Amino acid sequence: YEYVELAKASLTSAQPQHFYAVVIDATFPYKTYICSLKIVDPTLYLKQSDYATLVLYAKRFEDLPIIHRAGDIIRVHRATLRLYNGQRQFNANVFYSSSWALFSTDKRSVTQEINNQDAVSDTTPFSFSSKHATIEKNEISILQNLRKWANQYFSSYSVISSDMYTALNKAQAQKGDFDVVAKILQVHELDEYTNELKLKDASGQVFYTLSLKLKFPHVRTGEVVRIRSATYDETSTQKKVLILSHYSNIITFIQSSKLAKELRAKIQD
DNA sequence: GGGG
Repeated sequence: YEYVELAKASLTSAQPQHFYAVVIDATFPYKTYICSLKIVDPTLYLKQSDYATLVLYAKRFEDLPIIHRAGDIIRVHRATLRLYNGQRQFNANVFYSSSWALFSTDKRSVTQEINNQDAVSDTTPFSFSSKHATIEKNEISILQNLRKWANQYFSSYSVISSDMYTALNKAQAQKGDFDVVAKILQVHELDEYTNELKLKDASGQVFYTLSLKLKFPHVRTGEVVRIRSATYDETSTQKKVLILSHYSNIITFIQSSKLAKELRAKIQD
């Protein structure tokens, strides 16, 4: 097809558009089915962060992307562009015509590095909504360019801007929902289905949250994650606990991430 | 319907 760059898409023509973009933030797929993402590309990011928004609709959880890592790439077809509150908000009905495909930016897909498998052909999506989606050559280039940029971006910028999350030392004064960015100091198996994450962000605070072993199998001790949509447990006593919801999400960062690398270094037990 |  014809893939438009995020800032070049039309807010004028009634026709669907297609594009490749980097995924920097995402909700888990949930039912109201939806998945909301924050995407960026070379023409749209934080420069002298800024980003476009992507909402995906479907009639079943199985037809939505599960983003476990910031930095991977996505490409959607039959997307409609709307302007929702200042940002560029792209919409895609997976149940109708639209489709999506995820491409790993690192050598391995999250799911993959967990299972020690090698990628098919790395022009091959590690997950797609299609009925068994493929790609034409005109693309290889685009996908290879976005990947290179992706690492140049994540490598020199924080990506997850200092104002996209809330320091933990300000968690208790929060009313409602907020995001976090911390280092997992420990993963503990409480039982058959869930773990207990011991978190510590740059503020130096220690928090805990319960994560379902399967919603987030990538969770690992010593790693940095971004937690989308937590809440402070007003009923907490000895421990300070954050509470995840169904749309909540635990996100890791591709290996080039400056933010992730720095926090692994700065934060410790 | 989208920070749900």
